[PDB]
Amino acid sequence: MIDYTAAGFTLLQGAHLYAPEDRGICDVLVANGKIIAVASNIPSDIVPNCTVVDLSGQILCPGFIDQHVHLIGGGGEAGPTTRTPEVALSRLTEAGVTSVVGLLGTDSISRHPESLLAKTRALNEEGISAWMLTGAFHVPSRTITGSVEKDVAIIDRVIGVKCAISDHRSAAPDVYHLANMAAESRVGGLLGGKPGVTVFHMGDSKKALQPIYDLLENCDVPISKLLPTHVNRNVPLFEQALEFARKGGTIDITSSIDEPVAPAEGIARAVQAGIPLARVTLSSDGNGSVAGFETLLETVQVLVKDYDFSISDALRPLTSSVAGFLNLTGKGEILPGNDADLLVMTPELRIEQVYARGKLMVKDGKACVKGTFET
Amino acid sequence: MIDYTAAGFTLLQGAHLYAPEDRGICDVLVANGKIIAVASNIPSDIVPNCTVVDLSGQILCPGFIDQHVHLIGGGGEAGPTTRTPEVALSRLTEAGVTSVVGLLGTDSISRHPESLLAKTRALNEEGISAWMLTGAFHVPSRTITGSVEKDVAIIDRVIGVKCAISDHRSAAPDVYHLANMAAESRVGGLLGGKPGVTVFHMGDSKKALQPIYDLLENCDVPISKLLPTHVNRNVPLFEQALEFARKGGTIDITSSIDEPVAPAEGIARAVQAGIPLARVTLSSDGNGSVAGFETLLETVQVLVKDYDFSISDALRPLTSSVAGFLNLTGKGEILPGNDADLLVMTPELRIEQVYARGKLMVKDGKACVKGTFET
Amino acid sequence: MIDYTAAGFTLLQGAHLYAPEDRGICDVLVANGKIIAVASNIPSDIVPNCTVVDLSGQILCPGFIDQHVHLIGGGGEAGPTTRTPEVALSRLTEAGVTSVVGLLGTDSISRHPESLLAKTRALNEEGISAWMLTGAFHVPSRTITGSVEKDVAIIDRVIGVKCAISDHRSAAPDVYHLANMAAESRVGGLLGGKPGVTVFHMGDSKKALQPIYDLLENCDVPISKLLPTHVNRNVPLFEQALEFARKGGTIDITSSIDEPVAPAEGIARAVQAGIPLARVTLSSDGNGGVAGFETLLETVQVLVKDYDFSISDALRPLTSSVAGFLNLTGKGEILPGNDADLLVMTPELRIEQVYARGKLMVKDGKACVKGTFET
Amino acid sequence: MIDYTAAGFTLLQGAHLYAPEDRGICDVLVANGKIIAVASNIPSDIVPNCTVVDLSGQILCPGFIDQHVHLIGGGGEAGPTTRTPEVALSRLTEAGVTSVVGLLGTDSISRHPESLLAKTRALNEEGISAWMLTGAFHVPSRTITGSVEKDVAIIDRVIGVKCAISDHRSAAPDVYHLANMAAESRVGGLLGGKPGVTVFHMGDSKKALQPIYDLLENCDVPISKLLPTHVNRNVPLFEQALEFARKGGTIDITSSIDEPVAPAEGIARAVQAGIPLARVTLSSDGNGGVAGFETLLETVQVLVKDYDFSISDALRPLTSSVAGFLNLTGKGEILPGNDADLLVMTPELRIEQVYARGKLMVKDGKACVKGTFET
Ligand SMILES: [Zn+2]
Ligand SMILES: [Zn+2]
Ligand SMILES: [Zn+2]
Ligand SMILES: [Zn+2]
Ligand SMILES: [Zn+2]
Ligand SMILES: [Zn+2]
Ligand SMILES: [Zn+2]
Ligand SMILES: [Zn+2]
Repeated sequence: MIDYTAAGFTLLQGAHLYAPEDRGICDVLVANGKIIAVASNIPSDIVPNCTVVDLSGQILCPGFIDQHVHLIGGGGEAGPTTRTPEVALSRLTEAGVTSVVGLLGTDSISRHPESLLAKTRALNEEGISAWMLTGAFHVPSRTITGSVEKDVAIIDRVIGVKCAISDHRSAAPDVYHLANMAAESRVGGLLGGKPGVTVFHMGDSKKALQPIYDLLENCDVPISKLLPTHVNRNVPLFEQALEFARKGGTIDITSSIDEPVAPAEGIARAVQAGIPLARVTLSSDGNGSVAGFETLLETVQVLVKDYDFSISDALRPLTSSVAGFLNLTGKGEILPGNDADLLVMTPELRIEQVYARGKLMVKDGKACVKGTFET
Repeated sequence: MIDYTAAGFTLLQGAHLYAPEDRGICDVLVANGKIIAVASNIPSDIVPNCTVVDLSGQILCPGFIDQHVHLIGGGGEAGPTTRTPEVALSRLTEAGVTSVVGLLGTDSISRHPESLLAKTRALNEEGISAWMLTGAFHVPSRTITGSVEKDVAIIDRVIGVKCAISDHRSAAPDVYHLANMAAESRVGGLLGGKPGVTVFHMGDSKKALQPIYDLLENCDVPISKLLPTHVNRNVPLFEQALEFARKGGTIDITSSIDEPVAPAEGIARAVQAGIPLARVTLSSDGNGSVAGFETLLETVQVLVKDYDFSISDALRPLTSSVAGFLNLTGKGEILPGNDADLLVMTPELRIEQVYARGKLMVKDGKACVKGTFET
Repeated sequence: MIDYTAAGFTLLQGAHLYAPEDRGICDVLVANGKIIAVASNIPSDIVPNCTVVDLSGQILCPGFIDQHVHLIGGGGEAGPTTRTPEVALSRLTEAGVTSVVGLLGTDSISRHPESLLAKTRALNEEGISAWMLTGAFHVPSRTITGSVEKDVAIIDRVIGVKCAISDHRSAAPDVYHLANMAAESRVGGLLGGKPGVTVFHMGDSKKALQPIYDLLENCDVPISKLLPTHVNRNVPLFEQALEFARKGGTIDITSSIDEPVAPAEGIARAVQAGIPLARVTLSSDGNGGVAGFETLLETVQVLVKDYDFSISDALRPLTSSVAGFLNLTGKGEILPGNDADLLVMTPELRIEQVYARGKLMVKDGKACVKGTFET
Repeated sequence: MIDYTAAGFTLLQGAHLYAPEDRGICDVLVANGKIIAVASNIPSDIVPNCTVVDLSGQILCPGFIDQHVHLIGGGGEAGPTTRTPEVALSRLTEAGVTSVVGLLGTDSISRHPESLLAKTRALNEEGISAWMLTGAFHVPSRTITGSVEKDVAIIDRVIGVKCAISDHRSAAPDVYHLANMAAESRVGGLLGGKPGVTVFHMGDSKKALQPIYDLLENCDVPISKLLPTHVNRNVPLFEQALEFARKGGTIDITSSIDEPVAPAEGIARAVQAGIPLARVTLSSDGNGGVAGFETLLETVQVLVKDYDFSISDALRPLTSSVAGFLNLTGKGEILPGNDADLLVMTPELRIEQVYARGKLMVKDGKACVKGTFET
């Protein structure tokens, strides 16, 4: 007997596959954490030492990508007792999240990019995929290397920068500071091979998107690198958000904000407004002040259920659109060559199994792989 | 005999209590520096080892809170010989001051936040309550830790920042510098549990409050965190001040400025203008260039005497309004659970006794507790 | 009815009291989180609105002081997945800990004193008493203000500095670097009113205590300011620690180290060697596998049960000796005027209730007060 | 037809395999750049879309690991015209190198770690495996983040630090400076999951290894973290290196130094001296006249051909010993789960093909994959 177990051959058979594109009943073959074949009727003996998983009657789709999570904890706005705890592995996986982007909020005094970076690396080791944004609400940005441009270019896991505008907790940044920061992230992304995006936490100020428009007139960063998040937090903002997307921008809807514009509602409206799903993303703001991750899946459910979306479409904002926006190669789509990050769900869209890089992380809706110190 | 002296039981009996609210003839019971009961006819034997103080015929009210004092000394505008000496404990207590906020002025070359911080701590130890503002006239601010946001968040006694505008002694700050500073103080306050205010020394420039209005358009700091002081220094300024308060702001009147708008006059006008007393505070600018603290009590006297104010109202600007403005928990009001900071006065409003945190500091109008090196 | 509930009057009746000193059956009267009277037969009606607790049959002693806890998490020695999580309130209280000293270890790259400071403050707000050490294994120290002297002098919660020597995880400090750091801690503590100690993490190097001796020859910091910890980790080091104690130093034994010198054994041997318990402390290294706090109570039990120590003596290293070494005023002993940090145990030394600053935190061995984010 | 080409299945058939361990005629099955099976007679049809390679008559061994290459160029010692050019991909692969460690030398003024880091990353993207050392001859080290500890801990590709001693091109470091740097590297590696080594360029000073011995007496960094290189440069130094190895250290012989101790001779003598091959490595100093990489293969050949070493043994210093010293997971040995970095040679030890991460890089002794700018 020759041992071929090192390959981790796994054949996922019989599910209705949503790539996110609907592919009907189709098989998925994996090896070494990667999707090596996607086709109907793959032979169960095509490769030696194969784990065969019968998924007939179930749905198979890409794992979710949540680009807005306070991995190391957040909060602190009402004093020290309000600092939230770091996020546990199992909380992400049970919610269907296989790829995450960590960031900081208001507090960048007791919270540091170096800590965020360590946590990011820990999660990668524990089995999922993670990246981070440098900076925090504060502008000028507090970085690891002392320069936004340098953090993005040199720190492997950093893909862009975070900031806050139009919010009572911002640093009152002027146009020049915002432009220069955005431009540094853009340039750093080019040199490091990162999307080099600038993510804007939006608050309730009546100035709404104004600062972004101002920025665009004061620099040459492409519109496609600027991401306003929390856009559903207030009406005028949301509306302004729709115009910004119409101009070529991408907008991030927050799943944890249920009023005045609910997440599913926002997504539907955007589509009805003529914005392609490719320019609409959804994120949780998980572990902030603790917001959980269940609203992600719930949004999907609502879209299909109450908004006439097909399952395919409903998945885009959490899969292909994000991956596309952040240029996350090998993520968000079920194609040969991509990472084996997959969800197994019931036809009613309840999570049964989660695989990350080909490893079974959750079974029967329960994490079977946990963080190092998870209790 | 069981010894219960550790509790410092003290029963203040028979005075006419102004909480500041008029409560008629009512008793106050104290233990461990705190007000534990407020009611008419408390039994003199309700607790063992009780010091009973008969205050019949007298008035009992909250200790004053002076939020503008140059604790370590100030001056220096006419050269080195004009640097004033540090403030002595007894000078505060004899004037009815039990809580103070220290700050710097023009000079932040020979004067340092670190020194101010030490003095602040010394006074706390000597028996009263004290806090400070970081910064000074100079903008950008000279701080302890190098960041306004960090000083406010991390240094326990620091509650906000000071600055100078519209004055021939300012640092010619631009809007951006002012906004960013204000925003840092605001954010630092949230993280440290401090009011996170910005205090503006106002000078005689015709620009008057303009810079503040400008700031508000350039940032999202709430109006309620911005405090213009010395507003009675000139007419147009005072008038502008009234409008600012009408918009939701709080204004600080300086007791030591007698012309062209006297302190009592300013307070009366503000009320007549429709501004609630809650948004009017009074401070001394004591020990600056040496201004004393007697004008505090005098203002109160004048308000009642010549302006038709009730005693209750007359006290607000030195007690409940300040405490409220700076979120000084346990101060400015006589309620169970609050600190036993109290004044004992004659019906004509002359100070007889002062208790700070339950300790008798002044008796028969004379300090009976003095600073460590007081002579 | 007059309300006197603000006082929080609590009478703990008829327990056998170990102060730690055996006081026999004795009562304890608490107000405002302070012990106000200790005596036999305190009249259940001596003060109004008094909560009376029948402790008959129980034991009463002071709350434990654990001076070596990784409050924000530690670890990291085997990569990022090894970073432990922050400490939760209930874990401390259930272990009988009412006062803690937080510190950093090996990792001072992903762990920062500012974070530690915030966590310290949260714990105080949550109900217990907490302080911290600046620095970490690294020498020269990583500090908050840029200076060890300045940190100790001006940051309220900071009481000294931490370092590592004779360990393969050290920074290879030379004597000057160590001496300067200890001297700074010392001076900063006089200025700030702190003990100004230097705590040395000891590793397994054969050099053992040598660097300490070297240090003493190169400076004038008193031996009573120098704390070697983890002394029970190896025999030869342990034996040198006894001589160190013999000369006037205090030694800290780690409860989480079982071999080669168990904690109880450690303490027993010190006593056999003629060392006064006043110079021996016991700490957990909690949250540093992943260290818990049960070993503290365990040690006390073992000493009484297998070693013939009296309860009083057994208690010293966790109470009076610690308070004594760190000059923690109001802690470690049950006396009028001290803080109401108490343990109620069964005659078999099992914890039933815990009071921290006069508040019931644990009842029937289970936390009834939890950290803000505890689930 | 189902497409399984994404797996990149490759079966290397019938070569005589040296793992380095002699495994006789044995097959190797590769998928996704990983070795998934090693066994005699693997069925040519065991997996679909399999490329089968007849290696009958050939030799198969692991790709070389060269841990001492001046990836961005070196030189500069005789003025600016002496700055050598950067290394080109094909030069490494044709020499049998599939994993490299880049470092700086004398010049750290016109040469920077940021440049080195970029080049390292380009090489990984181009097809091979590359890491680097921070620092350079200069002590204190010139680093990327300002700290040696921080560089090793947080920059993914950094595995330790370089320095120079006993050489007229040194910075005249004293022992403290060296000890601190080694300790930082050590600690940073635990945190970052890196070997955390210190590599010492040795020159011709009569002091030879002394500074290393001094160091060990002044710190607790393990001897297994200290790498003296260029040990064959002089006799007396060489002889001391043997004793060093004898004590548990590993020594690095330079392939480009022919006299007075030739590389093969060097390795032979170590063996004669009783040193296990595990503690002897061979590196090129390539790109540092201007050093090439042919000396690596040359050495192996000479050892077999003129010295009676077995092929397996001859291979160790370039493969398993290096991987072993640097903890390079997945490298240096042919085992299932390891990376598919392989050399196919003629029985006369002439390189025919090279696979790096399962990709054919060299065919018929000539590169078929070149650097982006190779012409
Ligand atoms: Zn946000
Ligand atoms: Zn957020
Ligand atoms: Zn002023
Ligand atoms: Zn002033
Ligand atoms: Zn330790
Ligand atoms: Zn520790
Ligand atoms: Zn060299
Ligand atoms: Zn070299």
